[PDB]
Amino acid sequence: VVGGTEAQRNSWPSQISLQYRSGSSWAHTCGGTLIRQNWVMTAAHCVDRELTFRVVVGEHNLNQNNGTEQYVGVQKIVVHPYWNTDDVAAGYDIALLRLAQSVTLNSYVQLGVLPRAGTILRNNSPCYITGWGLTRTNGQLAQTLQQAYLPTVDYAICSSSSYWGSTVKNSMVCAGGDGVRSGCQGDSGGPLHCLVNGQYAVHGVTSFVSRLGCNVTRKPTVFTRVSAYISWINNVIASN
Ligand SMILES: [Ca+2]
Repeated sequence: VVGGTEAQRNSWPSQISLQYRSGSSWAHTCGGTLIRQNWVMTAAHCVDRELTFRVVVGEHNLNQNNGTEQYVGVQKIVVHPYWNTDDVAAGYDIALLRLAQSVTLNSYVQLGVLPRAGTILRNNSPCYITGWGLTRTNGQLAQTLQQAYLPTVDYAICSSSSYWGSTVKNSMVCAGGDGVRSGCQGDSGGPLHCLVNGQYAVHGVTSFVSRLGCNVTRKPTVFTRVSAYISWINNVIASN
């Protein structure tokens, strides 16, 4: 997250760290949202590689013991059937991870609230992106969970020539684009928490940013619109 602030330890309990094994250690590569005690929602591009992944819930500082972490392996990876690794702009950047075991819920580990199917946020709706992603374009991962205030940019505006044009689809949510704050590598798969009727709900799954950089003016961070996949999500959980 570029231009963010350190999130309070108990602010976003549904946020998880998706890590892959590298040698005798683990490396954070993406974020995700715990949606069931044994299911995590993340971006499909986060699990394209043939890597061994693990999920960490109750995480805050990637480099120090917080005394709240739970580590669990990934049992099954269900990527959306229409996902195409070489066409992120086409959409369908979403995947569900069935965990090897069900995590314990507490102050630091909670299921993320998902919006009702079809829900679209009004322009400039209040949202926060969270994650351990790079703190600067081509920079390095944050040690502590970061959050950045990223108001939404409606589709009409986001799909205009000055912004993302045809690159953005109706199945996506745009947020930010102020040139200072944004998601960045390592935030992918993580949540976009938006305030609706007094309650924060995970409306987006971090998908992509401009190849020009992370925090680029009029190039808001783009997320898979969660409300467009409610049926898909339920279908997967019900049959897996
Ligand atoms: Ca830790």
